[PDB]
Amino acid sequence: GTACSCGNSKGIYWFYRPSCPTDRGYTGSCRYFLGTCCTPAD
Repeated sequence: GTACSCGNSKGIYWFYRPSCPTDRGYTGSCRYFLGTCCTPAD
């Protein structure tokens, strides 16, 4: 995955993934150009 930002933080860029995984511990996510950015960056 690539490194993305939701404004003032870093997150993980998921290719075509509007729904973050449950196995991880993400709180918020910002829609990306192609995919989405799940934060925090784990």
